[PDB]
Formats: sequence, structure tokens, C-alpha cells
Amino acid sequence: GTRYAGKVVVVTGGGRGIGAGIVRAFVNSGARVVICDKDESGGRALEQELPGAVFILCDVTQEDDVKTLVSETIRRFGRLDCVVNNAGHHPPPQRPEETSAQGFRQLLELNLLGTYTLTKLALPYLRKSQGNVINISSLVGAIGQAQAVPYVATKGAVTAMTKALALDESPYGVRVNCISPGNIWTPLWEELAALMPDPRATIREGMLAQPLGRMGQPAEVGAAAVFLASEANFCTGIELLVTGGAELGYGCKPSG
Amino acid sequence: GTRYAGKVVVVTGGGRGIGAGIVRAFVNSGARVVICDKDESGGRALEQELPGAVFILCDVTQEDDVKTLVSETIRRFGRLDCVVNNAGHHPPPQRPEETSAQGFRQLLELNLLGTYTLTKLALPYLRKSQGNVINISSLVGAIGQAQAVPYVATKGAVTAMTKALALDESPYGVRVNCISPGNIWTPLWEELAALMPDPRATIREGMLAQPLGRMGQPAEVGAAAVFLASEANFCTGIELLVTGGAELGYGCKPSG
Amino acid sequence: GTRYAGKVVVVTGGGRGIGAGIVRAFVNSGARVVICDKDESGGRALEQELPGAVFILCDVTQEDDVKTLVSETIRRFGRLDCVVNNAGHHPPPQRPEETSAQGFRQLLELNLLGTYTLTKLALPYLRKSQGNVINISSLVGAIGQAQAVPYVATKGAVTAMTKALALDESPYGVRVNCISPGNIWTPLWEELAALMPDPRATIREGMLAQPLGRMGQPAEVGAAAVFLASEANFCTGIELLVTGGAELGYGCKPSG
Amino acid sequence: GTRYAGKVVVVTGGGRGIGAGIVRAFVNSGARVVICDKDESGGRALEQELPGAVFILCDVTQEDDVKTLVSETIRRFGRLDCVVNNAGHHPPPQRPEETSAQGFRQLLELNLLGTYTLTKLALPYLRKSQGNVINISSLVGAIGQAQAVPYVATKGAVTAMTKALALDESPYGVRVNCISPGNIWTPLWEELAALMPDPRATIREGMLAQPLGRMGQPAEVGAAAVFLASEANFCTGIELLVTGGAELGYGCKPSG
Ligand SMILES: NC(=O)c1ccc[n+]([C@@H]2O[C@H](COP(=O)([O-])OP(=O)(O)OC[C@H]3O[C@@H](n4cnc5c(N)ncnc54)[C@H](O)[C@@H]3O)[C@@H](O)[C@H]2O)c1
Ligand SMILES: NC(=O)c1ccc[n+]([C@@H]2O[C@H](COP(=O)([O-])OP(=O)(O)OC[C@H]3O[C@@H](n4cnc5c(N)ncnc54)[C@H](O)[C@@H]3O)[C@@H](O)[C@H]2O)c1
Ligand SMILES: NC(=O)c1ccc[n+]([C@@H]2O[C@H](COP(=O)([O-])OP(=O)(O)OC[C@H]3O[C@@H](n4cnc5c(N)ncnc54)[C@H](O)[C@@H]3O)[C@@H](O)[C@H]2O)c1
Ligand SMILES: NC(=O)c1ccc[n+]([C@@H]2O[C@H](COP(=O)([O-])OP(=O)(O)OC[C@H]3O[C@@H](n4cnc5c(N)ncnc54)[C@H](O)[C@@H]3O)[C@@H](O)[C@H]2O)c1
Ligand SMILES: Cc1cc(-c2cccc(C(=O)c3ccc(F)c(O)c3)n2)ccc1O
Ligand SMILES: Cc1cc(-c2cccc(C(=O)c3ccc(F)c(O)c3)n2)ccc1O
Ligand SMILES: Cc1cc(-c2cccc(C(=O)c3ccc(F)c(O)c3)n2)ccc1O
Ligand SMILES: Cc1cc(-c2cccc(C(=O)c3ccc(F)c(O)c3)n2)ccc1O
Ligand code: NA
Ligand code: NA
Ligand code: NA
Ligand code: NA
Repeated sequence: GTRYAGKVVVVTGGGRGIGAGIVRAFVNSGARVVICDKDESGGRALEQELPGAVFILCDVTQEDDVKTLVSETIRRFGRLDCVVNNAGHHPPPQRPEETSAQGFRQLLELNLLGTYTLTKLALPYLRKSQGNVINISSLVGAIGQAQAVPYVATKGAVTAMTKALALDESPYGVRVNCISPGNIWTPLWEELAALMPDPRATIREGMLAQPLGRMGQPAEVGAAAVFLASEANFCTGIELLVTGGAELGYGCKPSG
Repeated sequence: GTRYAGKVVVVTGGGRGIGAGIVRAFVNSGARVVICDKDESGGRALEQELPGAVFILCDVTQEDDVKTLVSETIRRFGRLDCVVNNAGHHPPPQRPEETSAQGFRQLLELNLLGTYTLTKLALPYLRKSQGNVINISSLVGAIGQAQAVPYVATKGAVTAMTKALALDESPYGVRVNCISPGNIWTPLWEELAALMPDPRATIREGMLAQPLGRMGQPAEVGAAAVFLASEANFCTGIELLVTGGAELGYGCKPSG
Repeated sequence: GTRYAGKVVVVTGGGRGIGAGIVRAFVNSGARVVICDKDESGGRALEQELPGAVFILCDVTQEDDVKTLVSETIRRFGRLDCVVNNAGHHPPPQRPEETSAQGFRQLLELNLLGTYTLTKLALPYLRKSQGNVINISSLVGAIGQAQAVPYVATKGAVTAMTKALALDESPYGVRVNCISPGNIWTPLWEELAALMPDPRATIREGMLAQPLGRMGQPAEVGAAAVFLASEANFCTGIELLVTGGAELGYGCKPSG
Repeated sequence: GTRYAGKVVVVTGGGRGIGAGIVRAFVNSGARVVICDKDESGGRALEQELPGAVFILCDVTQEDDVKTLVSETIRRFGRLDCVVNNAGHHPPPQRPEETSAQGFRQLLELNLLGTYTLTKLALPYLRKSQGNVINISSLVGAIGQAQAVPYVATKGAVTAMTKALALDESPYGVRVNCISPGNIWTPLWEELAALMPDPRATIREGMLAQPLGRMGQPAEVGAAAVFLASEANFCTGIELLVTGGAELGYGCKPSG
């Protein structure tokens, strides 16, 4: 591919799921990709699979891991053009009274501060390349979700942070955007469904939450990411919905 | 009541449903209310019922009716403080290929231009009173609805128009806001449900579209309207959602 | 290009400005493009310029023009995959009291019903191709604009209509999305600025309304359109903002 | 007043600014109000001033303070109907590279987790009263702000959390809403302006960010809060904008 040839991209949580779909999309567009992940299994195999992708073990909640991620990226490839903050986690459904402040803080540490930390360490290099930041948020940050108060809050923060940072970095020509996926079929979706009383039914309800009648694919998030990086030069601070239309119209969720 | 004492309010489509609930709320707040409606039956009885409400027959799609509505309001009460553009219609569910351009134009004539015309004729008097405009839009203008392309489009236009007019009239201290109700139990809802194969089931689905598990009441829209008129002095161009939370979260509406 | 090879695209108002930028983007992606415009000058030259683009004279407010546009497209190219409803107009700045209902109706005829009519005539063919609709709306439909009540209202309607139609056509795999550009430097922008007391200053204010410090280009809208057509297969009913961040943060627009 | 007579309201950060305006509004509506604040000076004087208001020293970042706030409220007044999470802080303008993860965590501790903690401890009592939660967020959570990445992120989280909790508590008839104020003239605004090179100019720019040409007042936020508590019985999960129209239209913030 030539759409993003000669560019260098870091993707966190790139070892599986949406992150791996994003990794593949950027490789297909001609970019060199650093795969960052806290687990080795998926990311290491993906490095072997994809010419132009390399794997760096890095836990985004550990600032020294992230500092080394950036320095190794520059040392090995000489520039940095795009950072995709995809690493994140959705806890199992929890009622509000079943949540804790410390569990909330830990989820904020991954979903929000890890995104914050990599972005901050990368920005000096992005400014030199007039690169861009892509945060992976969630539709539920905008519309809410049941039994997920901490998760929804972290994603509301990421989407808002994307806009604030877009304002700050616009004078330097660094664009900052986010993608808000809806139901994307990933290993995380599969794992969460398996915890449920009826996994197959939970999966069917998840497919039917979209007017398109299916869940999305990691490759479709990946294509949205490559668009924001390579072709959306007048887009900054936007929230790109990749949701199959889940937010549209009425659904199941006289005046007394 | 004293919240809006000494003020004069015009409510279109005030003879039944949401409009009548709005009429009652303003009367309860101490205002004098002109009830405008194209049908006499509901509005005339409401005038007899409510001290401080009077009924003026007026079809908002007829500019001469609307001109007389405003002039009679000033002649009889000496001022005009608030205009509530509530008159509107929801056609029966229609597939896109079952719609027509001329049916679309007629619906725009009622839901949009009738609101436009009364607002324009009222604004010279609202400027003198530092009054305000309240348009009744719909949640489906913001999130869409199935089998209602013309209706949804008219309400998208009303909500947008509310913001444009708010900008234009802010130098004169005239506020312009809208209410976007979701499912409100009114004679219109009842009539539309009766057209359906299973009316009782359509009504149950309508109640369940809200997390609160019920439809809203005209009185609840009325309270929102009295708030915008009497107490929201720093609110202009807002869309006040009165929807029971229908827009929140996933509902019924693997990656292949 | 190969991103949209073998596909057939109709672009209305394709003779200049954003429409011509969209035409060029689809030609660059390998598509055959029918340029529709009410004026011959730009579109005819563009047909001569671009192999794979042809010009069909068509006023989208004339249903017989639009019927012939679709039938000629099928007759000459054998399929139809994407319709881009770009034709539209922004009147000069007008205060609300300077507007008329009939001027409002005429603007609705172009900006809204022309989009409605082509979409309706095209949908049987889009369903056969699992094609898609792209409406060009405006950021001011979502946030309002001063001295543009009719224009803002037409664009609020287009954005809302996009969501309603997305719901209706999702069972058939036809996606329906819109692009909301902000300030894009086009012949229309230039013409409107020339009417102003100080054109150069109006143009400078227009550049500064964006955090990126410039207006957008038609080519950038074109790239967004090609993305929605060719790569956003899980996107339907979305509003893709192409605005340079104009909607972000505070600007120029103690408590007494 | 009688609008909220016999009800018991807790307002955090109630000692000055928006919180004190909210306290006064609920007292004026007939409610008994517990003023919570980490500083004694404002809240203690307000207790002496207002019959029906009492002051409880409580730092919302200290879970034992908050536990005692709730238990003392029940012990002294026998019920709890409304919690207004107003306590929060806006740091001085900081460039992204001038922020720290630990400063971010501390701001999240106040603006987000303090709101989370009081809400969680209050909900068993709100469920018994079918009471409601009102979170004070900010417009900049939705539209972003320059030099305020941590602040904007905390408010994006609060707004999103409001919707998630609304979903969770709707089965119990507990409504959860938020107010997003724009520029409100408070001691915090005054203090931040005084740090600036030109305070008077910063204040003038702040007034002009609104189409209404002024900042808002705490009393106007207070009226919005009393509406959500006492009269918005079909509103849950909404974001009530109290911004003077700052989010509307273009402002200061050719295609190259
Ligand atoms: N799957 C969906 O439906 C969905 C929807 C909306 C948003 N999202 C978001 O998309 C992102 C990816 O989700 P997914 O479904 O692909 O998840 P996933 O669990 O399948 O994969 C996430 C990857 O990130 C890695 N990761 C987790 N914590 C990490 C850390 N501390 N440091 C580095 N890597 C770490 C994991 O090891 C894994 O490889 C998340 O931010 C999630 O919130 C997912
Ligand atoms: N009912 C809902 O669930 C719902 C939801 C969202 C928005 N709305 C909007 O609320 C408004 C009122 O709806 P409703 O359900 O109360 O409807 P309704 O049919 O019960 O009452 C509407 C009233 O307006 C009058 N009216 C209609 N056309 C008129 C005209 N040309 N001139 C003057 N009066 C006219 C009718 O005679 C009637 O009295 C409409 O704008 C509607 O789109 C309704
Ligand atoms: N320029 C901007 O800043 C801007 C911003 C947001 C949205 N938009 C929208 O983008 C679209 C294009 O705007 P532009 O600035 O390129 O305008 P433009 O005036 O430069 O070009 C519009 C083209 O459409 C054609 N057209 C007009 N009426 C037509 C009709 N009845 N039938 C067929 N063709 C017709 C014109 O002849 C012209 O070739 C419009 O819908 C406009 O509202 C523009
Ligand atoms: N002023 C504005 O323009 C503005 C705009 C939007 C949102 N807001 C929000 O409104 C709220 C109030 O802002 P304000 O301008 O009135 O601020 P303020 O500084 O004038 O008053 C805030 C009050 O909260 C108290 N407080 C702070 N930390 C506390 C803690 N840990 N525990 C208990 N009380 C604590 C302070 O002592 C003070 O009395 C905040 O959440 C703020 O983010 C303000
Ligand atoms: C019944 C319920 C289900 C989930 C759930 C189940 C599987 C996967 C996910 C998930 O990872 C997800 C799904 C949609 C999103 F927009 C998103 O950001 C993440 N969630 C969560 C909460 C629930 O109350
Ligand atoms: C199955 C279906 C139902 C309706 C329907 C049925 C009864 C009443 C209404 C209605 O008057 C309404 C309902 C909600 C709104 F936000 C609104 O502005 C109006 N609508 C419409 C379309 C449908 O595809
Ligand atoms: C001072 C003022 C200016 C304009 C104006 C001037 C030049 C071009 C345009 C325009 O065509 C446009 C600009 C932005 C949009 F989002 C859009 O859909 C169209 N508008 C309009 C109104 C005004 O009160
Ligand atoms: C030049 C600049 C100014 C501020 C600033 C100055 C005074 C007060 C505030 C404030 O407390 C505030 C203002 C608006 C809000 F919507 C809000 O939630 C809080 N802010 C902040 C950042 C800046 O880059
Ligand atoms: Na490799
Ligand atoms: Na009477
Ligand atoms: Na050609
Ligand atoms: Na007292």
C-alpha cells in the first residue's frame, strides 16, 4: 500500500482484537507499525506474520514501559507519525453498588491515563512529523451503558480529552481524533459473553443492538483509523462513530 | 401561581395533548394563555375550563390566521412574552418509497414553516417584552426514527432553526429554546397506535422504549416549558430532552 | 486507483467547489462518476478533463431531470453504487425578519427535497448493488449560524433525514451517511465574501473560525466521501465532521 | 416556597459560588438543605443566614467524611431526596506538556470520584425516597477547552457517568441528571482571572464567549437544579446546558 507509506505508527493493545485489526490496516497502507501490548502471545506472532510490524512488550500503565516504547520506536525507525491508543479493558457487568472507588481508579489508570501518558511522551515527535493521535473510545461514552459506570466514565473522559488535546495541539499541526466503536466482535467480547448465564443469547442480543444486524469487525475499525491518519487532514477533535447505527432510533430499554 | 405572573403566552396546537398540558402549566404559573388551534372542540372547552385561558381559532399554516392570532393577542392582553410552537403532526409510519415530495412539503408546512411564521410575527413584540420562544421538536430529530423520513426531517429542521434564531435574537435579549419530547401519551399517540395491526402491543413497545418504563405526560412537557420561559434566563438555543432516557444505552434495533 | 474500482457514483452539484472535489476523489479511487449539475460550464470541462467522468445536465429541483439522471446512469454504466447529494446553496446573510416563507420553501426545495428526490429514485438500484448514500450537510445544522435561519434549518433536516433513512435502509444493506463540512474554500465562499463590506476581512474571520487556522479544501471533503463509500462498511447514519475543529471550545460570539 | 417542600437536599461545595446559589434555590423552594464543604468560612455563614440550611464540614475526597455526611443527614432529617454533586475545581490553564499524571489523578479524585462516592453512599436512601441525583459537569466536557486537558477529561467522565447511572437506577425510579454550565461568575472564575496577565481582559473575553454577552449567575444554575429535582419527572440521564449559548455558531478560535 501507499496511502501511509514511509510513516511510523504505534498501536497499543495491538496483539489481538481491534488493536490487531488496526495494526493490519496500517501495515496494508504501507506504514511501519510498532505493536505494543502487555501480553506477548498475540503481538509476537503478529510481528512474525507481518513484514513491517515489530512487537515491543509494554504495559501502558507503567510510565517507564511507555518511555521505553517511545525511545525504542525512534531509535529503530527514526520518526513517529501516529499513535493509536487502543489498549483498554471492559470489566464484567457490575451494578453501581458492586463497584469500588479503587476498581474505578484502576480502570481509569488503563483506559484514560495510559492513553494520556503515551500521548504526552509521543507529542514532541508527532510535532516534528506533523503526526496525529487516534484514541479508541466507545459509543457508550456518549450514550451510556447499563452495569458499567466505571467503564462508561473512562470513555467519556477519553472522548472529552481528545477534544481538549485537539485544541492544544492545533497550533502545531498535530491532529487529535477518536474512534467510538460500538459492538465489535473481539476476544474481549467473546470472554465477556462466556461469563453470562446464556452466552449465545448475549451474543445474539449484541448483534441485534445494531440496525445492520451484526457486530463490527476489527478490520473496519482499522480502516477508520487509517482514514484519520492518512486522509482526514481537516479533521481534528472529531468522534468517528463505528457502531452499525446502534445509537439510532428507539429500541427496547401508559404514562404512569 | 406566581412564577410567570403578569405574562402572556401563546400556545399553538393547545387544544389537546402536549399543547393542552403546556396551556395548563402556564395557567398554573399565573400567566394568561392564548390557546391557538385549528380545531375548536378541545380548545374551546379548555377556555371555558381555565380562568386566564382564551381560545383563538387559528391554522398555523395560514399566514393570515397567524397574523390575526398575534394582533388579537396584543389587542386583548397588551403584551406578548412567550410563544410555544407546539402544533405539529406525525403521519402514520411510511416506508421511504411510500413517501412523496408533496406530502413532505405539506408536513414541512405544518411542523416547520408554521413555527417559522408565528415566531417571525411575534418577535417584534417579544423583543419589547424580552420574551422568549419555545419550539416543540422531537427526540427523533436527533436520533432518527424508522418509517418517518419526512417527520424526522421536519424535527431536525426545527431543532437546528432554534439554534440559528437563538444566535440572531441574543443581541435583543430574546431567548429561543426547544423541547425534544420522546414518547408522550397523547391523543395522537393513541390514534397512531390504533392504526397498527396490534395496538396494545404497539403501546407496550412504546412504554418500554424508555428506561423509566412508561411514556411521558403532557404535564411533564408543560413543566419543562414553564421552566424555559420563567427560570432559564441563561439558556438560549438549548434542546431540552423530555424522553424518559430513551436515547440512553443499547436496545434491540457474528460480525458478518 | 483501486479502492472503489468497478463502482458507479453520481455526484450532484459536481461542477465546482466541494462537488468537483468529490468527483475527483472518486475518479482517483477507480470509480466511474456521473457529474450532475444545473450549470454546464464547470461540469462539462470536468468531463473532458477526467477519463471516467461524464457530465449530465440535471437540476435536482426538477423531478423529471432527476428521473432522467438515474435512468441515463443505469443505461450508460449498468449499475449504481453511490449517490452523493452535494448540490445546495447558501443564501447571503439575512436577518430573520428579512427572510420569507417562500424563500425558505425554495431553499428547502434545493437543499432538502432535491436530496430526497434523487435518493428515492436511486434506492432501488442501490439496494441491488448494496450501495450507499452520502449527503453533504453542514456543521451549522448542528451548532447553528447567525443570519441564516433558512439555511441552518435545511441542513438540520438533511442530517436528521440521513439518520431516518439509515434506519429504513439498514435491512437492505444500504448505508446512509452524511458529511458536515465547516468552512470550505469554494467558489460559493468567495462569492459570499465578495458581497460583504470587507471581503478580505470576512475571509480572514472565516479562516480563524477553525483551530487549524485555515479553511478546508474540496479534496478533503472528497477523501471523506470516498472513505464513507468504500471503507466504512459498519458506518450508517453517522455525521462525519470535516470542520477543522470549528465546533471545539470557546470563541468570541459580568453576570448582568 | 412549596415546589420542593418536605424534601431534604445535600449540596457539595455549597459554601460559595454555584454551590451556594444551588443551596439558596433549594431553600427558596421549601427544602431543607445540608451544605457540605471542605472549607468552613462560606458554608457556616450560610447556615446562619438561611433557616432550613445546615452546614456539615466534609471533604468529598475522604470517604469517611462522606460516610458521615450521609449518616448525619439521615440522623438529623430522617430522609434524603436529592444529592447535588457540585464540589469541583478548575486548575489554572496548563499546557498538555505542563500536566502530570499525578495531578490528573488528584483532579479526578475531586471532580469524578468524589461525585461517585457520595452518589454511591446516598443511593440506598434515594431509592427509598425515589429521589434523584444532579451532577454539576461543564460545557467543556462536551466541546473541549484549551489548556485544560485534565479538567475537560474529568467533566467528560462526569457527564458520561450520569448517563450510565441513569440507566442503572431507572428500574428503581431514581433519576440521574447533570447540568453543564458554561461561564458562571463565581469566586473561582475571579481567582483564575487574577492569575492572568490581564485579568480585566480575561473577564471581558469570558463575557463575550456567550451570545447573551454576559456570564451566568449561580442563581441560574440553582434554578436549573431545582427544576431537575422537583419538576423533571420524565428526565433522566440528560445534560442540561446552562451556557448562554456559548456552544452555538462560529467564533474566533485560505485553505492552506
Ligand atoms: N470490542 C468492542 O465491542 C469495543 C467497543 C467499543 C470500544 N472498544 C475499545 O476498543 C479497545 C480494544 O478492545 P478489544 O475488544 O479489542 O479488546 P481485547 O481484550 O480483545 O484486546 C485488547 C488488547 O489490549 C491489551 N492490553 C490490555 N491492557 C493493556 C495494558 N495495560 N498495556 C498494554 N496492552 C494492554 C490486551 O492484552 C489485548 O491484546 C479498548 O479500548 C475497548 O474499550 C471495544
Ligand atoms: N406525542 C409524542 O410522543 C410526541 C413526541 C415528540 C414530539 N411530539 C410533538 O409534540 C407536538 C404535539 O403532539 P401531540 O402528540 O400532543 O399531538 P396531538 O395530535 O395530540 O395534538 C396536536 C394539536 O395541534 C393541533 N394542530 C394540528 N395542526 C394544526 C394547525 N395547522 N394549526 C393549529 N393547530 C394545529 C391539533 O388540532 C391538536 O389539538 C407536535 O409538534 C409533535 O410532533 C409529540
Ligand atoms: N463551502 C462551505 O464552506 C460549505 C460548508 C458546509 C457545507 N457546504 C455544502 O456543500 C455543498 C456544496 O457547496 P459549495 O461551497 O461547493 O458550493 P458551490 O456554489 O461552490 O457549488 C455548488 C454546485 O452545485 C450546483 N447546483 C446548485 N444548485 C443546483 C441544482 N438545483 N441542481 C444541480 N446542481 C446545482 C452549482 O451549479 C455548483 O456547481 C452545499 O450543499 C453546501 O451547503 C458548504
Ligand atoms: N464557574 C464556572 O464558570 C463553571 C463552569 C462550568 C462548571 N463549573 C463547575 O461548577 C462547580 C462549582 O464551581 P464554582 O465556580 O462555583 O467554584 P468555586 O471555587 O467558587 O466553589 C467550589 C466550592 O466547592 C468547595 N470544594 C472544593 N473542593 C472540595 C472538596 N474536596 N470537598 C468539598 N467541597 C469542596 C470549595 O471549598 C468551594 O466552596 C465545579 O464542579 C466546577 O467545575 C463551573
Ligand atoms: C449486558 C452487558 C454487556 C456488556 C458487554 C458484553 C460483551 C462485550 C462488551 C464490551 O466490551 C463493549 C460493548 C460495547 C461497547 F461500546 C464497548 O465499549 C464495549 N460489553 C457490558 C455491559 C452490560 O450491561
Ligand atoms: C413503529 C412506529 C411508530 C411510530 C409512532 C407511533 C405512535 C406515536 C408516534 C409519535 O407520534 C411520536 C413518537 C415519538 C416521537 F419522538 C415523536 O416525535 C412522535 N409514533 C412512528 C414511527 C414508527 O415506525
Ligand atoms: C457572517 C456570515 C457569513 C456566512 C458565510 C460566508 C461565506 C460562506 C458561507 C458558507 O457558504 C458556509 C459557511 C459555513 C458553513 F458551515 C456552511 O454550511 C456554509 N457562509 C454565512 C452567514 C453569516 O452570518
Ligand atoms: C484561557 C483559559 C481560561 C480558563 C478559565 C478562566 C476562568 C474560569 C474558568 C473556569 O473555571 C471554567 C470556565 C468555563 C467552564 F465551562 C468551566 O467548567 C470552568 N476557566 C480555563 C482555561 C483556559 O485556557
Ligand atoms: Na514483522
Ligand atoms: Na378562560
Ligand atoms: Na471523461
Ligand atoms: Na440555618
